[PDB]
Amino acid sequence: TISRDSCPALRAGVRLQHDRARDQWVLLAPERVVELDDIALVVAQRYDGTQSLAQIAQTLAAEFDADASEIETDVIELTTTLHQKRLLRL
Amino acid sequence: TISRDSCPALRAGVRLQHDRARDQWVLLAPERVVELDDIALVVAQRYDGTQSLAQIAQTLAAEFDADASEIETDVIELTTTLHQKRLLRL
Repeated sequence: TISRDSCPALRAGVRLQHDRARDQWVLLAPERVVELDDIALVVAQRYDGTQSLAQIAQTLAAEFDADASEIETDVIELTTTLHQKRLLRL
Repeated sequence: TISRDSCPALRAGVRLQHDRARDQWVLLAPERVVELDDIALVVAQRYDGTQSLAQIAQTLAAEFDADASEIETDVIELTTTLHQKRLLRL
């Protein structure tokens, strides 16, 4: 966590900018790349802000003749990672 | 938190891309803008991956003839927010 003992540095590509037109200063964060492999590729495509992870897992497990409990764990794990990376709307 | 009941959607600008050259699929996250105002502007400039938040607060409070306890709270609050946004290296 962040405490008084933290010694931060801005990450690479994160730069300070004076947005004169809007009379404000901002930090510009660079575009990011997140690798998706195998089933994660399908899950990312299946997100639609409606279906739940449970539904997504049930659908995929049935489509791939895979175990639903296992797929649900994988779907939740992936979503947690993508959520941590600020890539999702819940 | 993320559970089986979550119904995610990819955020705007987050798109799926087939990086054929690297034989992988990825999610491309768009550049982001984070507003910094008043003392937060100075704090962001003071980060150097060496000085601690305690040191940064002590320095700034002395420079601005402000109360150090108050400034330390503000510095920690800001850093926590920037850390949550994945903008810092600790």
